[PDB]
Amino acid sequence: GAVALFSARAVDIEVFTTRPDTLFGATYLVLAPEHDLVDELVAASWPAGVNPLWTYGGGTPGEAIAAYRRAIAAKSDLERQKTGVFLGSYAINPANGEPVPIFIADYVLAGYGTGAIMAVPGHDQRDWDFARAFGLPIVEVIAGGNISESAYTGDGILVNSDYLNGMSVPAAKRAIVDRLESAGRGRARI
Ligand SMILES: CCOc1cccc2c1[B@-]1(O[C@@H]3[C@H](O1)[C@@H](COP(=O)([O-])[O-])O[C@H]3n1cnc3c(N)ncnc31)O[C@@H]2CN
Repeated sequence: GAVALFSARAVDIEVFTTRPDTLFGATYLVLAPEHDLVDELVAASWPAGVNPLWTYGGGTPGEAIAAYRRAIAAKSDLERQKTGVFLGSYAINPANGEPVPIFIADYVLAGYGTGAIMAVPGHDQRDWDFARAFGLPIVEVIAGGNISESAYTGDGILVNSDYLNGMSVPAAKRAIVDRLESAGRGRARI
């Protein structure tokens, strides 16, 4: 795997991924609801024209995050075995320099990895399900499947990924970690 940093657009969010090769397909970030950085990253107001599905029916991001934390406490083991809320803020994808929205969602566990993920709906079914429910971008970076039907999780050839294009998944993993290390923004990790 790898750890990588995403800068807040307006603070670094460290993610753990077993698919660093898919970085050019990371279209949003998800933090555990209990993640220490959430309160820091919560915007004062919603952006104009925000998708209502993203707001949990809250008037402000802070109210929505408080309500989400309170609501998920009413879940039992039954429910725990896709919902979430936009923080109103963005991080920068270090591969493409693009802003990506930051969410909390209870599908991300606080005490595992770094407690935060990069979301790649094209290639992780959990992220595909979330993106379909919320109306988030789904981008193909590994050719081999059909992202309109389901996340493609297998080996393939890199597309839409600049200096990774044409590489196999194993080659792209090595190349992107090299790039992250040269930039000081990530590391390979067991
Ligand atoms: C397992 C397939 O993962 C895939 C497959 C395709 C693409 C990806 C990933 B992967 O999601 C992260 C991390 O890598 C992966 C680490 O899981 P393992 O090995 O520790 O069991 O799980 C996800 N993960 C990491 N931390 C957490 C967490 N705290 N809570 C929930 N899921 C997490 O990154 C990309 C975008 N999602």
